[PDB]
Amino acid sequence: FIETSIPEITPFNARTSSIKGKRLNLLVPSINQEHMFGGISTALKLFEQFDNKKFKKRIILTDATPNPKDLQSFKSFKYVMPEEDKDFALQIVPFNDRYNRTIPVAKHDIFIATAWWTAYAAQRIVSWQSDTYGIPPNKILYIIQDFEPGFYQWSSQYVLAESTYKYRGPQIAVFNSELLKQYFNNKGYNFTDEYFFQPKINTTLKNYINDKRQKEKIILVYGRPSVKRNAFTLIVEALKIFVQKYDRSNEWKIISVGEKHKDIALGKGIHLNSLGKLTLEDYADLLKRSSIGISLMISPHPSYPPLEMAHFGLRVITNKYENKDLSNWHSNIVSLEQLNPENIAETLVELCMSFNESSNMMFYINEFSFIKEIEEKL
Amino acid sequence: FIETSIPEITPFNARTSSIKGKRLNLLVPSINQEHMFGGISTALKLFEQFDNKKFKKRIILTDATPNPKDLQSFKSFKYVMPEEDKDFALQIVPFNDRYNRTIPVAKHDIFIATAWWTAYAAQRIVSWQSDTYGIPPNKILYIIQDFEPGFYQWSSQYVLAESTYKYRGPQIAVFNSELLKQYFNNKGYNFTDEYFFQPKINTTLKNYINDKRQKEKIILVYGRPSVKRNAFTLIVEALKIFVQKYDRSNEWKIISVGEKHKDIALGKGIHLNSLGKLTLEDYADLLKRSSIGISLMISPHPSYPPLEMAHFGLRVITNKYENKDLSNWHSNIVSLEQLNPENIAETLVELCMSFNESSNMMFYINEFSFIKEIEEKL
Repeated sequence: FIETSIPEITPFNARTSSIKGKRLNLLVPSINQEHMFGGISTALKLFEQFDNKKFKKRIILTDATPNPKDLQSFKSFKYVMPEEDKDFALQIVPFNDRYNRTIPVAKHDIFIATAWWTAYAAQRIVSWQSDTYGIPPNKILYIIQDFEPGFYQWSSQYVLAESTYKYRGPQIAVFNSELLKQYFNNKGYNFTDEYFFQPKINTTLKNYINDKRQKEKIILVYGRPSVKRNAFTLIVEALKIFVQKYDRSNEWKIISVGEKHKDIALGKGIHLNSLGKLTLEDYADLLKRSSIGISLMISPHPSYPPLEMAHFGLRVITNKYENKDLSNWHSNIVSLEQLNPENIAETLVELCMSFNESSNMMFYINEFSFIKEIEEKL
Repeated sequence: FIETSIPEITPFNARTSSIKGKRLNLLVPSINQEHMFGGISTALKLFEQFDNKKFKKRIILTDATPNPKDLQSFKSFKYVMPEEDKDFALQIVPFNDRYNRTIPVAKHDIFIATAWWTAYAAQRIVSWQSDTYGIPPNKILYIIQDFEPGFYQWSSQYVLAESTYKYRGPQIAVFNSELLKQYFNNKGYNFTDEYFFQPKINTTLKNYINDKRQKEKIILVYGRPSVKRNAFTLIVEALKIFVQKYDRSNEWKIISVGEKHKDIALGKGIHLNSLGKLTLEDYADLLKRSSIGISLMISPHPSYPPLEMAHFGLRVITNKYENKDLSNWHSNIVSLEQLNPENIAETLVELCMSFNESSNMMFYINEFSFIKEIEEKL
């Protein structure tokens, strides 16, 4: 088996429908609690802001089908097969097994894309829709949450994901973060309209932000082996240099949050201890007592953990990436221009020795106001 | 299992040596014939240009060890273990199996890096050398043949590859192609000095360029399933649309050169037939007979096959990538801004219907002029 075809772009065939009103269609890979992380969770929150009184609503599942357990967090929605065509106000349709099957697409069906392959499909549905109903192309809403070609080496998927940004028909970009919008602007992408939303502190975490802290000798690592953008292996190699080169490294505890993984030997009997996904209560507790953080994001997006860590009194090691430099956002953030295990280890020694106030990101504490503005354009 | 280390950056330990003169040390992944294409082949050709009368020469194999047959094109070099320290004028040392072992590194050993991990090792050796011998850092010569972070998704390997360009010690960059140089300059990378060499037609192909041409209805495809940058699966998907959409597709032969693969069914009983690696002679004969070419390169680098095809009278489909647009170089080249299977297929239809002489890249048919200037500088 050599790579022949591209699974992300399996045709997404439609048939016509009699359904009359405006209907917003959110294309998401999955709604499984299993996959209820970052992007999908944000898209759903955003989709929830659209006025139900003004738009019917359908969620189309592109990659995975839910459990009965999964559907419990969508009780108000009707679960409906694609062979069916029913005028429900709220519905969910599984469509990850698409071969020789179609989904009903109405004249005024409007599409909201998330993952690049969902936008890839939406842009082909819109053309089919235009030809079929004899109408000008409807606007697509594209919730852009990272430069998704960066999830791939230069390859077919890289250029197909980038192709979604070069689409010339009507398309509203909504960016996760201003920095990401600006990265897109600098590369010269054009959209009919552009919007962004900024990172906002978790509401549970904010309630702990003013608690008295009793700082301990803890280095807190954002550890996600499965998300390569988080540079897990680079952090681990940096920790090994730190442990060997710093003679006081035995005084320190090194802890991982994010993704549960096996504890890793770092030298001198010291381990990176994985806690994984904590409740927000427990995470807040760990942040209050932690003194140094490491959180890398190979992307123009700031990522959330460095922002959380900085507001809880941690000196936080993170990375510059092109237009992104978080060192200007908050006095607790240390940004590395040259990212190798040696510089990370050196910086960690200086920070450990520092253990022995200024914020320019007031937006982060105290959101989708532009949704009404978008409602009127769709 | 999870990765805990980064294999590309395994320590590359040195020990001192008494050897006296200047010595040029080519760091290459391997010299095996199976890998004697692309970058490594070009690095050896450049290395060959340096004066044997002025420099001792050593080749250091960082990834793979030669078979007896592989050393037959290196009869003038002595093959020596890293445990030995001999003052030969010409030698090859294997150093891919590194653990608990050292390579001898003399005071005036100068390093020539190729793959990014070889530059990453060189930059550490140089610092070690500077401290051990009490000398200012020696210049590294860096043969940069592509933007190598682009061989990875955003990841640890991505940033480590990029860190080789951000190194602040003395470093001369030698770029494969002016386009690649411009790409680097546009991203703001700094080096002590910058040189580049331009694409030159293979001399054996050149011998067939003046021959009579009997053009057939053949579409020629550069098929490299293993080289993601060549977007094989994209081409296959565009070919399947072409076959289905173009009612005259049954008139055309579609042939693949580059890497051997199974013949792929495209529809209508038409196959993409794989010829794989051909002698230069057979390739020339095919080029003289083919009328349309497809060769993709997801990289600022031009790649060679588009240029080869365009000089043999083929109408060539290729891609733009940032500062690269090959349609300005030669009238036979069509460059696609929007790269999807549909646009490729549509272009192929236009070129087929075209079946029913202007070059701005003269350098190509008329290379290391800077070697002397570098020699004086090292």
